[PDB]
Amino acid sequence: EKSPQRIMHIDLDYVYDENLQQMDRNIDVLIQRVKDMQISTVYLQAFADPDGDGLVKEVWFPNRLLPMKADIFSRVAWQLRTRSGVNIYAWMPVLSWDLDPTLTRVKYLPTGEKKAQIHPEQYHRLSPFDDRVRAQVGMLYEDLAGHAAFDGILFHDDALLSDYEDASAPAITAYQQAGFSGSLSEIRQNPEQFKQWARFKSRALTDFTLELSARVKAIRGPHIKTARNIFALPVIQPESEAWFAQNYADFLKSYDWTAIMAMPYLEGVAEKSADQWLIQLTNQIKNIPQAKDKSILELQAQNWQKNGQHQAISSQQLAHWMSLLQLNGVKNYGYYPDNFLHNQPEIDLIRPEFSTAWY
Ligand SMILES: CC(=O)N[C@@H]1[C@@H](O)[C@H](O)[C@@H](CO)O[C@H]1O
Ligand SMILES: CC(=O)N[C@@H]1[C@@H](O)[C@H](O)[C@@H](CO)O[C@H]1O
Ligand SMILES: CC(=O)N[C@@H]1[C@@H](O)[C@H](O)[C@@H](CO)O[C@H]1O
Ligand SMILES: CC(=O)N[C@@H]1[C@@H](O)[C@H](O)[C@@H](CO)O[C@H]1O
Repeated sequence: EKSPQRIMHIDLDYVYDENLQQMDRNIDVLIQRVKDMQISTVYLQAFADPDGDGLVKEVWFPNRLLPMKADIFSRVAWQLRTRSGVNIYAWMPVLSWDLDPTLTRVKYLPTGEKKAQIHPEQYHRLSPFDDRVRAQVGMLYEDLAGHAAFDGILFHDDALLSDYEDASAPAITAYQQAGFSGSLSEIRQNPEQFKQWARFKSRALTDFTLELSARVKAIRGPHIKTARNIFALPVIQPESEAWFAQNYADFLKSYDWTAIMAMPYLEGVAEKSADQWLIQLTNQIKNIPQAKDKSILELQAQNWQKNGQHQAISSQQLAHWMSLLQLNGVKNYGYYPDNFLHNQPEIDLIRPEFSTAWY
């Protein structure tokens, strides 16, 4: 993969239309847009997400376990790879799949409550400590690998656990067999075990993704690249691994690419403070030898609302941030999401700061 990496992170929900002729024209416009952008890589959504409700119910490829909304991942992928000049990473949830109800869900232990529960503001994750979950998610990745050709896998940011998770019964068994003492409440407040417990969960998530990678590689071959989205806080505030179960050094060792969600508004940073936040992030990265060479900084192109009506970030603002990254010595970056239907971000404003081939 030739340097630098410039990544468009693309949902196919926009492309989908019940009218097949319209969907055809949509795909054509998308392929041309990516070609015109002249960048290196597309992270391409393989799952449907029409409602943004943190749970995958349908996918864009034929498979054994979930409804196929439309057979379009493979179709878009091969055209992007041959007409638009990009590598394609299949973007897949790690855990948040609407599978058999008897499969174990991740739960958290609420303060003051005895029974573990599912938090409504979190991804609706299956538990990585349930071996049948591992098998069935494995089957989904195998079905993707068998039907479509691509260059890499992007593991979704839903591979995370808080310091009150996973409280499910199979997770409890896993902790017990690993030597952890007492209840989840006791472990997480034990000075001598809570850091080890955090690391155990981080390793469990990573090991699960590496199992999935191995299964895809068994089908498509060894050259398949891996990437995983990491939240910004585990990078800039490493103690936060306690409530993310993500470790930046672990990512850098385990994956070809660590896709950092360099998204200040997502993190609640004020508009007037966002640039400084990004500078501090890049400083932290540059202080770890060679980290920047295996990291992609992923900027946000929408400002997401709990309300649900997301708001676009101006093309000028996105270009400004891209310029900021370059000026601070960061050459690998991209953005999420892209909206071909409205030329948002505006290709003519973004290319000068995004395409190495510009002017
Ligand atoms: C935070 C996040 O993932 N937001 C995405 C949004 O950018 C995208 O346009 C929409 C359509 O797929 O789905 C949402 O989930
Ligand atoms: C509110 C809802 O139905 N689902 C949300 C989803 O929108 C969000 O992307 C995810 C991660 O915060 O958490 C889920 O619980
Ligand atoms: C069958 C099932 O899992 N139902 C849960 C529900 O009990 C919970 O209140 C809600 C919180 O988001 O998430 C649902 O998935
Ligand atoms: C507020 C803060 O800075 N960090 C908290 C952490 O102390 C807490 O244990 C965790 C609970 O899931 O939520 C984080 O946001």
